[PDB]
Amino acid sequence: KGEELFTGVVPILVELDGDVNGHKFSVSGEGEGDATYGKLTLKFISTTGKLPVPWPTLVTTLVQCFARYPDHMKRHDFFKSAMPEGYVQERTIFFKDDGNYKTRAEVKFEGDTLVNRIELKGIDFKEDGNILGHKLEYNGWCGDNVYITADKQKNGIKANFKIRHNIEDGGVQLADHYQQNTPIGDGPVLLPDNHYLSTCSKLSKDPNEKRDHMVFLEFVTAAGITL
Repeated sequence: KGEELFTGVVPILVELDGDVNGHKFSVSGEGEGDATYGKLTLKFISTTGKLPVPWPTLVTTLVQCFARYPDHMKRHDFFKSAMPEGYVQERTIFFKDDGNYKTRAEVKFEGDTLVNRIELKGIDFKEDGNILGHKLEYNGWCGDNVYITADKQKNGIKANFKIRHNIEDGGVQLADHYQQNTPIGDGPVLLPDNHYLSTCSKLSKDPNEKRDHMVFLEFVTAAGITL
């Protein structure tokens, strides 16, 4: 049972190779996840200089297998059921009146470490916009809930949710997320009934870190199934 792999605290490593408007960047992340509490503590750094995009826009791209599914919902945890072989998480993130991210990630166990290896490609972004212009507040947020649906054709799931990035001088930058997860292995996975993940994140800085970075705390919990 892939859920048995998450009983305690599990170390995490994240790798992101990015390309926004032809400008490349790389982020390395590490930390740990505690699925019993749906808690994630992660630190991310840029290894290629100041990022061309704001950190909050990469939060969702940079491990839903660490969501806490209550006992009455554990039948619907596709993410852990696909472990240790893992799953492929793909997204298209449409930033309103701006460009879009297209991400492909592999979330799997490499030893005793849960690894998230990401390729990201962004196009059609505006220099005088909120993303390339770095006009987004540096702060976490809650929601919108990650609404998950079963995709029996792909033996996986799909998810849809909107992100509302606070704009520094008032306003919000909408980011429409469309998601699809498919297992890497051939083992039987859990296809869930409709439900959602509730997410609240906290972004902060390390006073001793000199590279462009993001200290990240997150709680993710599953809900939406009655009784």
